[PDB]
Amino acid sequence: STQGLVQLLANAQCHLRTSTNYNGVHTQFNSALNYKNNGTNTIDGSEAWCSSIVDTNQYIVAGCEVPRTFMCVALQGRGDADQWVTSYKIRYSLDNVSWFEYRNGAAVTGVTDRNTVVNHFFDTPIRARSIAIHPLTWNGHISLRCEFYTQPVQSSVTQVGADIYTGDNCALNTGSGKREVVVPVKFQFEFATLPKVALNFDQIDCTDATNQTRIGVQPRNITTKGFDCVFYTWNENKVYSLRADYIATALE
Amino acid sequence: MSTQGLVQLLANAQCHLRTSTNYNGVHTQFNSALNYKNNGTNTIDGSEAWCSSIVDTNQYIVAGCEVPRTFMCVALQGRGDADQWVTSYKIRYSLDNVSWFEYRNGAAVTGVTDRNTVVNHFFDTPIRARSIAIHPLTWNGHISLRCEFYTQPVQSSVTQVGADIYTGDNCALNTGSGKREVVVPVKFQFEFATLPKVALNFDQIDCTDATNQTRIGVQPRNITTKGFDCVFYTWNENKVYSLRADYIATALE
Amino acid sequence: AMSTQGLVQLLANAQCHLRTSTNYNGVHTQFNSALNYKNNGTNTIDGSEAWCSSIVDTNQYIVAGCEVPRTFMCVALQGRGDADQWVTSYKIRYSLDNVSWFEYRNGAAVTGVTDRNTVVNHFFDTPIRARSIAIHPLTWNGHISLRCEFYTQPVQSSVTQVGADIYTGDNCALNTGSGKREVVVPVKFQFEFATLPKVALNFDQIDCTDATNQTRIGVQPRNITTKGFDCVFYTWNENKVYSLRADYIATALE
Ligand SMILES: CC(=O)N[C@H]1[C@H](O[C@@H]2[C@@H](O)[C@H](O)O[C@H](CO)[C@@H]2O)O[C@H](CO)[C@H](O)[C@@H]1O
Ligand SMILES: CC(=O)N[C@H]1[C@H](O[C@@H]2[C@@H](O)[C@H](O)O[C@H](CO)[C@@H]2O)O[C@H](CO)[C@H](O)[C@@H]1O
Ligand SMILES: CC(=O)N[C@H]1[C@H](O[C@@H]2[C@@H](O)[C@H](O)O[C@H](CO)[C@@H]2O)O[C@H](CO)[C@H](O)[C@@H]1O
Ligand SMILES: [Ca+2]
Ligand SMILES: [Ca+2]
Ligand SMILES: [Ca+2]
Repeated sequence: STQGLVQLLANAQCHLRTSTNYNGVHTQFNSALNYKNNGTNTIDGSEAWCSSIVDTNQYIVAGCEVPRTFMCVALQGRGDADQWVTSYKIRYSLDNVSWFEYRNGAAVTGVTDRNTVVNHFFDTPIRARSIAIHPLTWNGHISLRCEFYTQPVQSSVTQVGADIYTGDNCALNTGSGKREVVVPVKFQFEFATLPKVALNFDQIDCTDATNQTRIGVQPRNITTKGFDCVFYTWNENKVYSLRADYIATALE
Repeated sequence: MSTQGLVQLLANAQCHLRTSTNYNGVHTQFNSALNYKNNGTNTIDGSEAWCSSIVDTNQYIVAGCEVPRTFMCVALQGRGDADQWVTSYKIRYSLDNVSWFEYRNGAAVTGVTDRNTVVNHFFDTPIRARSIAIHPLTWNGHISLRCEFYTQPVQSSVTQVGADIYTGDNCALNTGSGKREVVVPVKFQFEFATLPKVALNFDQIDCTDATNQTRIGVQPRNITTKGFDCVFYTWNENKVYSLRADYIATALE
Repeated sequence: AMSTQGLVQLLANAQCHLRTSTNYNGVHTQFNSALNYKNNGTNTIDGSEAWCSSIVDTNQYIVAGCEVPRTFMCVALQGRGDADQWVTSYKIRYSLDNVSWFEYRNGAAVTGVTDRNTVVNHFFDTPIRARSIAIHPLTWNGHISLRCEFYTQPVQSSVTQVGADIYTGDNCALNTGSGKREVVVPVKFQFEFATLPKVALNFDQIDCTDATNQTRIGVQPRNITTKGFDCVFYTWNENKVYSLRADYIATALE
């Protein structure tokens, strides 16, 4: 059901803040879906995050700095004792300034035992940075393991460079046939992966040839460090000058 | 009111928190958020503060963000359940996480004078940083605190560049009269999470004037999260042999 | 320090979330995992100078997760500061998309440490591009206890805004007169950038008259600030320009 989605807590993709922790071995360190610990030693605590205050004001918040599309939240009870959360509300924030509630704060169905996971796919996927589970009803104690499942994210880095220029009365302004003027370009910083480059006109100064305009600009020899900006014309056209801006973007 | 419109980093779980030392497993940074309160009827859940284990002028709590922020303010508060608080501190920060810097060249910032009354420090100039640290310099009783950092809201963009969308040589714009269009569907390499805006501009032009007039255009139509229709066009009596464009599509948040 | 100079120390800079398989107890957790972490040697209650697992088997791990992709150059391993416990070999696993995971060297063991405090660096055969990375201890002395660091290339963060269809209007002022002539259209970005952007501003629609067979048209930003810029459309000489349209791309760094 969750194929192709990111398991946020399993991949350590969020910070976890809780309202309260029962003690130092019942914390959010123990909150991942299917977390299991040493069943022969009591000292490592609970197979769950468990609160210290038992009321309807507790919560665990997962925060991402990069916005995510949340598809599903999975809840699970406590692995080593009969404590589990039977319903909960979801709150979330995209800008980390205003918070909203899923279903206007209505309860979502939780679990009924220690280990059987209950997935909730949100009615509409939720676009958010931070998301919180607020237990509303429970068996025994407020104790849970959980996961959030998000669409995979993509990360880009873009560099813009302005005003790459042929010069006045450039080599395109004499001769005939295919002709080019090459201007090397160095990016401000080196990209981590090979960028794609858009390179488009902002200033055109050219002569038609039997009423035809023929002008072009294209990158060549694109690397992580820069590229060659190739201005060109062809046929009998005489082009005094061309200027272009570029946009270079690398992914992941 | 003073921090209205700003992001409360710790409250929003926007940073990782590393400490120099923790008194024990119930005095950790899990207890550090401003106004954190716990079970006052049970001792086992520990302090209403992060408390260090070593008491000297070398302790700290570091908040780390991967996405750069403009830090407006840091708020300090004492320990909720005992008379322990930090009376002055210094601030260090890093933008690139290689070089670190000291706010006010390491000079002291005024802290708090009681358990619960928050003292906000707005930085003399806002600090652009990824990571930021509070280094207690003086204290009452023990090095124990709750805190918050307040940043401007961040925006996140994702950009895709696509090169060389082309009409073809001697395209349909090279015949006829009036408004004429050649449509080239474009599919982005990946689907955006939200609707992008698209810039789509010329990189090669091969066209004939009409009574000395040049008339050429290119424009996206039907932009979705998956792609768009690249519409090349001319109008009036102009004949256009070919046009080429590159696009830049960016989605926010 | 010299061998990793100029690289980002992830844990030291609090750049990652840390998830462990198990923690011995609440004072043996990943809070104690940073390279060279040292604690109160006079008081036992603050625990170990290491993350120490609760289960001692080949299924333990510590995961470092970053939301922004990094180029991982090196992993440093260190033993426990306060007891004779350390990890003698381990495997490295990682993921870029946080869906599919991969094993470094097809899961072969990487050499760990031989004592409490002497750090052993492993520079990856090829730098690893990833979001999340995990240390899986394979062999150990005494217990599974470690301090560690990951070193990455510095990251750059950009924010980009695209705005479409900035227009002179039909039959604009460039369509009369002689000499250098400009039509200025102020542009406000949808949001204010945190730092000064660079701006690409390029044509998407051209409606102009040649002059003695010459085309002379231009567009350029002026007075770029964090909030916006003036879009300056222009011609010169005897050219008459009915209209010009442009799209912009503005990007701010760090
Ligand atoms: C390669 C090239 O020049 N193609 C252009 C085409 O040019 C042709 C010449 O190749 C041909 O020899 O003579 C023609 C007139 O007799 C014309 O110059 O011109 C096309 C527009 O009609 C188009 O501009 C091609 O770029
Ligand atoms: C709709 C159109 O083609 N507008 C262009 C305008 O074209 C005009 C025609 O509308 C009119 O019928 O006849 C005129 C010549 O008498 C001319 O063709 O021309 C403008 C430039 O002068 C501009 O190019 C408009 O785009
Ligand atoms: C300043 C200018 O308009 N430069 C363009 C140049 O214009 C020259 C004039 O400088 C000169 O005074 O007169 C010439 C005609 O007799 C011509 O207009 O023309 C260049 C192309 O040949 C280019 O367009 C310059 O931008
Ligand atoms: Ca420009
Ligand atoms: Ca191109
Ligand atoms: Ca456009």
